[PDB]
Amino acid sequence: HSHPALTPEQKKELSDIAHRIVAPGKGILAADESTGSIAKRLQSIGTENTEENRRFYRQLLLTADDRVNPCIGGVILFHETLYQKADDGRPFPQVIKSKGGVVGIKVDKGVVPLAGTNGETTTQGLDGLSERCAQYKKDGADFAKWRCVLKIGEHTPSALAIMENANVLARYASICQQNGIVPIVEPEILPDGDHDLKRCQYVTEKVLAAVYKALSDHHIYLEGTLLKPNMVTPGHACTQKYSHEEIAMATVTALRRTVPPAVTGVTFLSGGQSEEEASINLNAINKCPLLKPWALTFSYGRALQASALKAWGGKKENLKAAQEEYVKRALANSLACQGKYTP
Amino acid sequence: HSHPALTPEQKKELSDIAHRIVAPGKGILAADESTGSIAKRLQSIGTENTEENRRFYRQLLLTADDRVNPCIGGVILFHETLYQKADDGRPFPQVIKSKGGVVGIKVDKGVVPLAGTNGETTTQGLDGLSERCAQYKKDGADFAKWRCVLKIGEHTPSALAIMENANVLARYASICQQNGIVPIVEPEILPDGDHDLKRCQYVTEKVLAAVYKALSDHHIYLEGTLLKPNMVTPGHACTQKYSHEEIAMATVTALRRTVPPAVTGVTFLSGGQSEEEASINLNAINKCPLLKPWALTFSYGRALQASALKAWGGKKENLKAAQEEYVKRALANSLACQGKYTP
Amino acid sequence: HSHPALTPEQKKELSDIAHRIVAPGKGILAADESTGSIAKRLQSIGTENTEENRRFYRQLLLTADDRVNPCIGGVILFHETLYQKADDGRPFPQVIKSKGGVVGIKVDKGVVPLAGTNGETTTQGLDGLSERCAQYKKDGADFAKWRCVLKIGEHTPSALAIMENANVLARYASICQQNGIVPIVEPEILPDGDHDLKRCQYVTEKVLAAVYKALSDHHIYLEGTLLKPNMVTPGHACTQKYSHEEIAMATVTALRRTVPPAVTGVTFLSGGQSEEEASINLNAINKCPLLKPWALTFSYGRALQASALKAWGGKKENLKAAQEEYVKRALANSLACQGKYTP
Amino acid sequence: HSHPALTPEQKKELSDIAHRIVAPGKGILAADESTGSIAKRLQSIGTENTEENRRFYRQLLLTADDRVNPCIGGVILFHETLYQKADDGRPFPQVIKSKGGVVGIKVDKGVVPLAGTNGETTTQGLDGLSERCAQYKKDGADFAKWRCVLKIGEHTPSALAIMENANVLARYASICQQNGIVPIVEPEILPDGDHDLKRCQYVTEKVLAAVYKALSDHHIYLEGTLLKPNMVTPGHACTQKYSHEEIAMATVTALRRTVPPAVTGVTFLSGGQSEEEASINLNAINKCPLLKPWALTFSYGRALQASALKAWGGKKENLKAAQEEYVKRALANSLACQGKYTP
Repeated sequence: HSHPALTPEQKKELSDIAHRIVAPGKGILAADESTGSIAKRLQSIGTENTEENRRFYRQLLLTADDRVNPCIGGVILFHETLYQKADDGRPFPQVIKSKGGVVGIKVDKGVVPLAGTNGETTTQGLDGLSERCAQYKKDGADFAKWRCVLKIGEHTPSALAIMENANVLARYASICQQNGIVPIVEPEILPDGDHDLKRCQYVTEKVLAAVYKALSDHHIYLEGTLLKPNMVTPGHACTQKYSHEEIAMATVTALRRTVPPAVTGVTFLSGGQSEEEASINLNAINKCPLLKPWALTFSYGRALQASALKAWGGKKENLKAAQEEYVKRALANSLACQGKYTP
Repeated sequence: HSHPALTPEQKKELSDIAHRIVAPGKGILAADESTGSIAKRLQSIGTENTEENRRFYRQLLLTADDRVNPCIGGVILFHETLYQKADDGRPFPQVIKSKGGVVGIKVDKGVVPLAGTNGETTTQGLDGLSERCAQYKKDGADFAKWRCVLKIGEHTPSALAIMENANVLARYASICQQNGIVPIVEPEILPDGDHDLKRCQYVTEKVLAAVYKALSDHHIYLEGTLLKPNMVTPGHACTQKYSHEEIAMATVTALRRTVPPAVTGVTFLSGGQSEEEASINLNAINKCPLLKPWALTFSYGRALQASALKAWGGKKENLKAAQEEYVKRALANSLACQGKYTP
Repeated sequence: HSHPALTPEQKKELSDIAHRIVAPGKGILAADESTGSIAKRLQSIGTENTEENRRFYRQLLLTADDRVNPCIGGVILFHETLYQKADDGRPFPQVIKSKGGVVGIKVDKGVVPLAGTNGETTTQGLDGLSERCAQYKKDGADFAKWRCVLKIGEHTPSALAIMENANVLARYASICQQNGIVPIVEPEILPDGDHDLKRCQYVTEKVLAAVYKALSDHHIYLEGTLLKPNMVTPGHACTQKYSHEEIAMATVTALRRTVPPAVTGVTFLSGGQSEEEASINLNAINKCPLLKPWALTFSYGRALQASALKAWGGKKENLKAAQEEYVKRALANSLACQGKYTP
Repeated sequence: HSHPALTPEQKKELSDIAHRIVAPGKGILAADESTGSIAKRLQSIGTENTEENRRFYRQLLLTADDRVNPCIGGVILFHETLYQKADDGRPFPQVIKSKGGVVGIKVDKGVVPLAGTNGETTTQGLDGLSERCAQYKKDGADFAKWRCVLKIGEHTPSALAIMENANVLARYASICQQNGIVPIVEPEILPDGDHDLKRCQYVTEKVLAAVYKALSDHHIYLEGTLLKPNMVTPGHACTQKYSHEEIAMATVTALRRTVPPAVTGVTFLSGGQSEEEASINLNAINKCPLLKPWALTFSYGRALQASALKAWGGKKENLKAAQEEYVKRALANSLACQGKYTP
């Protein structure tokens, strides 16, 4: 029959955390880059990838001035970032909490190939995820991140890949909720290929419907979850041009057709678009005339950090400049989340 | 890839019809009853079941005065009711349109047993449903009704029954949308047994999630659809008492966890509760503090007609009295749909 | 829990009927053709489509001499053929029984389009199928036929089409078994397009796996069922040539990977191949070195009747010639079923 | 379309390994027990759990004399057992190969609870399973074992648990096949509770159908796989007694209804029955009159080692006695697999 996966106290805690993450005007700073993932970004400058360099970069992202507090409602950290400290000795999770943000952790262990599929992948990281999530909860992490990677090809995504990603996302959500951690479901669809806006919307609707069916099957408390979907955008190789209003219409339409309103908020990911373009698209999404029952916030990795990294240059002299650039971009993204971003 | 089941013109027509059906202050009069279904209702009086008696009863329901016009946005008719005329020779669909309502038709052909299940049933009526729906469209019917029956038992509803009902509802929706008719999805859950409010909510969430996954799988345009679910209520044999606020909270929570906001409106069914109780529960649902992205209207079969039938008594002398009783119940249910019903 | 869809007596009756249909050396004469389906076949000669002409053609198919008795274990009839009589007044089902065959009936009501799919169709005929199957059982029909049509395209068959066809086949099987009629599951895959043998085998495996999963979900007694799949063959537009041994290997491999051994027998359909080619492919399938736990018989519509129709010519003078031609083809197909067809 | 998960060479290698494991007269010695799993077994004697004690026990199991060679076709080892050596310095995998057996490894990382289920669990171990399987392949392990635990309760197994276990087993099979390792699928159903033989058969059929549907969905090469299902037996608390013939008939019927013949062999697990009872049930299964297209061998953990452990007593003096007892039990189980075990 009905066996409660979560007690009312657990549901209340998850709902409170989720609402804190996507409170109005607040979004998510995705600093969840591995040693090899941030290695490419640090190589764009020429600065070597070291523990100290990573620590100082994440301190720069997290120790920004006070005006970034009401704009960032959550920060996703890597495993090593959760255990680093700022210059004054304050741990990074404590730095995030002191600014009013919610500490997040990337719990997925990367994508692995799916046999019999056209390059499709599924995400691993479910081994010992209960103990890992409990430890993260004791270490200050109140929500988790799980990136399930999907792409659009001539025969992709297949039924197997969509069902696999939905199932793994549902299992990760179940484990995180059992451990008191709000799961952020990311059924990311890669904007690779020449697919247009209509096909991206169709694939996003199919993927989100399967994801939420899997969440229902796994008894996931949707009020204690957040969604991190790709913005419904044309492929990078698509020649046809779409305005920001069309992209916003397609994204909001795809969300309204599949995402139940119980989801606390939808935190969009950049997905390879420029900082200004991502902010403008988020603003258009929040300005869409369609009724939006969820908090349409931002969970941006590159759209919040690209110009901050460029300004920093790997040297301590541009610390303040990179702080200022990240702060201004976070303010822009918060305005987009509130729907009044006017560049 | 993405093959459009409906052209943008078809989608616009379906959305317009659906929004007309569940426009604010407007609900659905479920006047659909088979010859044997209305036979029991007319036997509660002692009046024989004839074609003329059925015609006069449906004329009494459909020829109400001007105060019903802003309260009834749709009328579900039986097959024979769609082809009857009023006293002045006006066809019943034309009578409905002249009052600003939307003509509906019951297209399902009843429930049939599912083998290997504990008395569970699936609904038939998909044979030639395209031709039937096209004929109904030419005959004035703009939306269709499909009652899928589910119950709650010690091992019921099973996976087979839920999946079957969701699949048949999705096929019905696909056919109706292809024929220009708005499909009203009714995954009705019988309030039979001693199950409590929590189990009813759990079963409703499972059923609605499966139903909407099936709708997504069948490429159903959810903006051109309406939902007719059971109110989340305790079983008739349940000893524990729940207030109207608790029932409303459970129903709205079950809807928000499964139903996507793209659905134009949720038109509740009476499901064996009294007229006053159904109106009060609808008012409480529309007064629920949770955000409700859909038009929570009424699609009541007996909750709009029980007192009208009792007042009519099968004789022409109480025509005005029964019409007035039905009108007052329609006004009460419209007030509940707008959330300001104060008995 | 476990609710028995069929009592042990019902299971025994279904198993007995199924084993009688696919007894060693015996196959199925698929004489089922609608008024318009056989109209094209009779137009290939120049003979008008009338009730008497159809009756005489089916009498010619059914009243063949004695040596066709151990070669035909079942005859699939149309609805009107089940109620016609031979020249001596014996009903066609009684003529079939007197020859040791098992009377079959086509219960599906044709295919209907699936919206949102690339020309994919699903089969209807579930409305009142219980009453129809019971009436067929009282009229002598011991098994039923249900043709679910699938094709192979660049994006076809889709998940929706495969799941729909499997679900409808499972429902038809459940109804037939409840009515004491052995259901012949036909998830036919059209040999249309340029797809090769490998892709046909892959699609056949996917379709059969989904079909048998649906049968399990619907509690279908597989011992009381027969399978009527397409021979795994390259598309008609495929330029690459495959030998009969390769086709047989692919077909047997596809059957062994998806069909459970509980299925009484696999009765192949012609699927648009010539009479001699169909017989040779069946012989190669039965000569495949792989272990085959089922009775690999034939259920041939045109592969048993093409030469009989050509010899008949629509005139009564070639009655004996068409009898002899159909008999020789049935003997060849029985030898192929036994694995000793040597042209 | 059809993307080959395995090349023909990979398929041939997997088929060869699987056929070697379940060659006629050969079964599987399930010697894989964790440090805590074998701790309980060694505590039944009174011998402390140490690395040396575990090594000597597994050497006693693996260094049996020549009469075990034609009876044991595979040995499943724990992670630490794969890297231990015999007294003469020969590694345990090399000892197994020198006896003609096939080296196996337990790759699952135990079961974890499923939220919202009545104590149901799913199995973990998919993290880095590709690298682990590749390393095992280089270390001599040619097949892998994955124990998915299911139980029978008043509402158990649920749809979520069955689907989860089938999905995880399919992913494990995909990874193992991609790494050249034959996956042994074990959807074990616990014989706990008062459920009878009929309900165990029903649950086994449902579980196996879902498992093989998941295997088809994950493009699993079934010829390169083996099945390790529970014997269909009444629950340990079941008061009704069933003969060995009834248990064998139920098990073979459940296998024939779900398992496709492409599976190389079905290697039964003891599942808490005594050594003699397990051997007799295996013999009855192989003597079942129903046609069995697979090699019905044994994969017994306790049914091959209980008396060996009892005779060993933890001291080196009874090395020969315990070896002889294990050898005689292996001969008995091989005779049962061949169908001529006569106690």
